[PDB]
Amino acid sequence: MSYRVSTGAAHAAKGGGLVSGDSYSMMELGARKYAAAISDGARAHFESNETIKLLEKILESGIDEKIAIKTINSILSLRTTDEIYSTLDLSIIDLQDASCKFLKVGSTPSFIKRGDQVMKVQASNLPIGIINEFDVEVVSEQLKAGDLLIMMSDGIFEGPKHVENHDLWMKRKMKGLKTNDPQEIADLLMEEVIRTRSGQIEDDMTVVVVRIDHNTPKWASIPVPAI
Amino acid sequence: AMSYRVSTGAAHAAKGGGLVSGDSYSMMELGARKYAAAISDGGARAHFESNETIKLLEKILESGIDEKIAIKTINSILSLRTTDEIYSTLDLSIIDLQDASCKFLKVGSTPSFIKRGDQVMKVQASIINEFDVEVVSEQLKAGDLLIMMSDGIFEGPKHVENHDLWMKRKMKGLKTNDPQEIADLLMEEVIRTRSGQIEDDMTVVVVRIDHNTPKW
Amino acid sequence: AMSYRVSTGAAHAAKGGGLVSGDSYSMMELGARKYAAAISDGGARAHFESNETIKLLEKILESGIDEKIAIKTINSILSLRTTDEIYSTLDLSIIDLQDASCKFLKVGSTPSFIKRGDQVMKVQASIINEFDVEVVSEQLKAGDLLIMMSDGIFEGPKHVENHDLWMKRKMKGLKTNDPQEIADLLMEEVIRTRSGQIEDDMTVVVVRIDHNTPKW
Amino acid sequence: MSYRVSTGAAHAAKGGGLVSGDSYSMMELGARKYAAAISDGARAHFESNETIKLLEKILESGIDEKIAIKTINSILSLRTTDEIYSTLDLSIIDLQDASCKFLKVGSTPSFIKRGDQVMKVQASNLPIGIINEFDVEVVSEQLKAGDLLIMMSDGIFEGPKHVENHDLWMKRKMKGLKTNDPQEIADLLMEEVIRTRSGQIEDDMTVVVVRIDHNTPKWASIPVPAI
Ligand SMILES: OC[C@H]1O[C@@H](O)[C@H](O)[C@H](O)[C@H]1O
Ligand SMILES: OC[C@H]1O[C@@H](O)[C@H](O)[C@H](O)[C@H]1O
Ligand SMILES: [Mn+2]
Ligand SMILES: [Mn+2]
Ligand SMILES: [Mn+2]
Ligand SMILES: [Mn+2]
Repeated sequence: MSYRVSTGAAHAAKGGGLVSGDSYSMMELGARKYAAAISDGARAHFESNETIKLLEKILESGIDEKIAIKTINSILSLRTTDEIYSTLDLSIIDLQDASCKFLKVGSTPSFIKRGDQVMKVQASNLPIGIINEFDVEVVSEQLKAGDLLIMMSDGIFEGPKHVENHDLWMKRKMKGLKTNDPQEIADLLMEEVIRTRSGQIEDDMTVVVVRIDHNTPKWASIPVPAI
Repeated sequence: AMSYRVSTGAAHAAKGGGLVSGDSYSMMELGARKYAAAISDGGARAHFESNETIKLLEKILESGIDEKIAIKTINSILSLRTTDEIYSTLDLSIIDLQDASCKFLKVGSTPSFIKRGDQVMKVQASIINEFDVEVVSEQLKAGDLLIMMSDGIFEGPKHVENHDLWMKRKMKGLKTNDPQEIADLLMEEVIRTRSGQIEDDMTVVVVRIDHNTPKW
Repeated sequence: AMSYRVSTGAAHAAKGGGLVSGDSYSMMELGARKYAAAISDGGARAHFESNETIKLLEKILESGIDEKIAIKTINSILSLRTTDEIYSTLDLSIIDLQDASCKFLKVGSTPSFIKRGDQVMKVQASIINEFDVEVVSEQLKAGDLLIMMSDGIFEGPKHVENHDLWMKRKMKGLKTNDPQEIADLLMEEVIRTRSGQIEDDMTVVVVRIDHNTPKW
Repeated sequence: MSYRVSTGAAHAAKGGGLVSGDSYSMMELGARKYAAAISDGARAHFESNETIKLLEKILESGIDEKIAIKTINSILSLRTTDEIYSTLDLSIIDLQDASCKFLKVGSTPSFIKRGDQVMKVQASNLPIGIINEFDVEVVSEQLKAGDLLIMMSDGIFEGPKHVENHDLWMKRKMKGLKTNDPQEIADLLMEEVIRTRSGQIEDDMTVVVVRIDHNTPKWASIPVPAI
């Protein structure tokens, strides 16, 4: 079955704010590895791929998204015959301002529950007029305190044995959620389709869910002395 | 100016159920800066990884050698660091999600703590050690609670002669299992001992282990 | 105190002769510091590689995109460097040993030169460019001679208004094909124009291409 | 057939010596890639593996070689099932003082021609009393101006169809060398065994050869002014 971990953290800068000589990070290799690090003294403890780093750079600098798609596609071609033959689904949240960046690569789409308005993650203009070898999508939303972001592989977005518009099927099981708990939602959705064929599943299944919070904890309020 | 925080969960099954899976998933978080999550239908190549240096330190960890040889060699690596490294202190916890073993690397760090039920043990082990490296492994159990910190937190409390003790007492006092709450409480406690004054940067990270096993 | 220098050669054939080979070999040299050579009977994993940063710059090179997009992005990468990088100038030449194509990355560097027979061409190409990045490719030919340098060499000559010209003239004058001799001669020339005075650190690197094809 | 490259370099430090803000390096992926870099401003342009880095650290710090062998062996086990299943033959020359370090891993031995004294690279005491899974050897010689160092894969150290002590066979073709040229020697040795079965070879063949030089070039003599 494999262990899950649940985690939390808290941080505060000397004098009551600005920047800190403390850094911290963590990462999970789904079902295999969890790591956490703390440091006191330029370096991040963890990073992406190598190809993901690259596609990230681009995702950043000015670049008109139509160009970037082209460009990502070109780097994607550099992959060792062959690893890019799969689907890459990547959301990257900036924790300062809640801005999200999506990077899809031949992948099922993903959804944001907000209140209950469940908009789907689609890029405003699907650019025509180029070669998109790897069926590469790229998107920005602006996330808000409370949003539930859900992500899955084909093995679950399609699972629904009664096929036919899985889009509006998902938003259905999504709008009908008592809970607000990432791990529950995940564990639910998993069930809410396995049922659809009893046990034994066709494909591989994974879903991840992420909730954005902006709570200010009591300790954040405690004032620090004047100069 | 509060940073956004993120809470996350995931679920996963193989074909038939299931030797392995060509599905794979990862997430990582740079504290207060960045969160990323990734799914791949292949999966092979891990989405995220330790930076360089670390990646070597991890190899030495996985390799069961004598503490003494580990420490020598870890010292070699960290000696060859750049002005900005520096190499500060490092506190690294790596947990095997299959058996819940855990390796611990501390490079001049403060200690950390595990809260098994009502006990609170502290993570330490037993010549030259240029950067003050300590390597430890432990077997964790469901419901265990791992607490790491900077010295800002662990050395924060005013007029206290035994930080180990102060910390164990506070942790025995927790009436909660939620690692985010625990992280906030401890932060609250330490601050209130100075009177809002934050002598140093303060970081606490809390990890709970779960072998919960769901309907499906 | 003279550094040791190394001269090297290698030969290689496959099974039957031969689609590919599970043999593999590599060498690398850190100038004046270190030489390493490696053989593997497998071979898969390359013994040596570009450091991080570079490895990305190389990906962007291999990827045929618009100079303008390359340059933007290369600038992004090198902007995120550490105090000590810094990121100085970089002059990178990567040659495909299969077709002899060559990519060239110059990050604020001085130019470099190819001597085809009696000609001496110079390696350059044609808004914002934060670190002054230039990307170029060229097809090389047997007997070509590639010359890279720091500014210490290329800007070394006293009271000279056209370093391009000075350099082409010296290179047309070489009565030798040996890249070590060429490297020493040019170094000699530049020094003698100051009178032993070395205003700056001086580096010259010379690469000759060979499609020689031996008895076997 | 693939191109070879031949290369040379020259360097000198400001003021007439000490250290320099210039660095340079190069590397060759045999038959596939050559790279050269120059910089002006901690970073080396090129590096080893990741596992090789590690085995290098050890090879350095004090460690009694018997321990190191053990230790290398342990890291070697960490390899992805499976890449270490092959043979690793690594010589690492320090250019300041000509000291060599060998690291063999289930690999044919290597030789140094010196004048004509052709000693073979063997470690003074083959340590017994442990598990050497990967048949791992480790050696230091002190190299001198003029030494020819030769390295090959099985495909050529064994090639000799008339088998039976290939050790003393190699030193035979080695002592009988008019030339002093790395690439000739290589290209010779290759031939000097292919002949032994006409064309078509059993295995894969590679040999590399390295000559150590300490020439002081004229320019090194030209004096720089007093202070
Ligand atoms: O319990 C939630 C946490 O899981 C961890 O594996 C992730 O890295 C993330 O930083 C958190 O969201
Ligand atoms: O021509 C000899 C040179 O070959 C290059 O591929 C190597 O990197 C080495 O630095 C030199 O020995
Ligand atoms: Mn699938
Ligand atoms: Mn501190
Ligand atoms: Mn200079
Ligand atoms: Mn072989």
